[PDB]
Amino acid sequence: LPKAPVITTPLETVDALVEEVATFMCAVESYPQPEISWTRNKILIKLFDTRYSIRENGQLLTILSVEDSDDGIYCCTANNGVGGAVESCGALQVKMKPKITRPPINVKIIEGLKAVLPCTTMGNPKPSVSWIKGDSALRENSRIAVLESGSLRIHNVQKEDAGQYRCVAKNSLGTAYSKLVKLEVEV
Amino acid sequence: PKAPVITTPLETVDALVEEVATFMCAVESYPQPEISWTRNKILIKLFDTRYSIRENGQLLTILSVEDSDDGIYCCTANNGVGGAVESCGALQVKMKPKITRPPINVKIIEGLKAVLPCTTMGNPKPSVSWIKGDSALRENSRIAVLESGSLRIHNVQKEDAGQYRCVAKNSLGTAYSKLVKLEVEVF
Repeated sequence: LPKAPVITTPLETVDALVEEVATFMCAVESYPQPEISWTRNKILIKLFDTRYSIRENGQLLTILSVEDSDDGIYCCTANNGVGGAVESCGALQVKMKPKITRPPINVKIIEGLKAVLPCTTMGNPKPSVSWIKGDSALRENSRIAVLESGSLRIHNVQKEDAGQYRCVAKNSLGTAYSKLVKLEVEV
Repeated sequence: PKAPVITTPLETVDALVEEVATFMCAVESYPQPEISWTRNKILIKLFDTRYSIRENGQLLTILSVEDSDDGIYCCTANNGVGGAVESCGALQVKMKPKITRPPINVKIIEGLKAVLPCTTMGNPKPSVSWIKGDSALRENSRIAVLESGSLRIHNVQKEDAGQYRCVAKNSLGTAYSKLVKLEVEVF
């Protein structure tokens, strides 16, 4: 007997860390066998894409190694030619410990110029960034600010700003530490 | 209040060694069911970090399939209403041919017996054949491909000399050994 598709397992919110496996389950009762298609943020997922393991006729979609760009709304749609099509939408929430994508480097700078030491980070939750000089918390002063980017800006660099610096980026899942870099002030 | 029904009978799941494999045991019930999993009628051991149970027990994922995972998997659903329900399927662990002991270079005295190894693993069991030069090796009075995969040459002749490789083949993939030199010495 011909039966219009029904999605018996609505899509859920899947929480996944970067580099983990994540699976959406879109089980379908219908006759005949449906064709199941998938979108991420309303863009079609190609089912021969090697980033996915697609199984049980498209009822199972598995991301083999989750990346931040996998975050979004996932929808499965079932069509078998009978009755009205059916869809279910859930979300993939990608979490990630902090990653320092642009760490600070060694800088030789003329005194009086502006030094900007990068500390670009990625993570979810959004990492908070702080700075170490030598082995202790940076005493932020008038010339020295930690920018929204995580960069350390030092206006009018002085000889006493010279030293060893590193940045620290943290969230609930972990902490990343940049290597020590040498700031040298040329006088 | 409703007794559990497994809406997705477990199937035969094929997976290569080192692939991810998932069993889907979708259950309709009220209250929410407890689902337990057994492999070969032994409760699934979660101290093995390779297992991942998701969506309230409805998904069992093996993160990296191994030969020992092969066998019969069952989910059972209990919610304290009516009878319990069970579904059993199988995991069949497959593997492309792997040449575990390939042929090596041999210098051998004419008239001696040469045995060039080609030990393989695979599921389906790989067929092994040999290449001398660019063309397929044809067996004869002196030359036989053994059941082990080895190339056995009785009464080695000067003409037998040359470059050999073995080829291991199943429906899933083909493995080629590196070409090796059979040098025949006449003293």
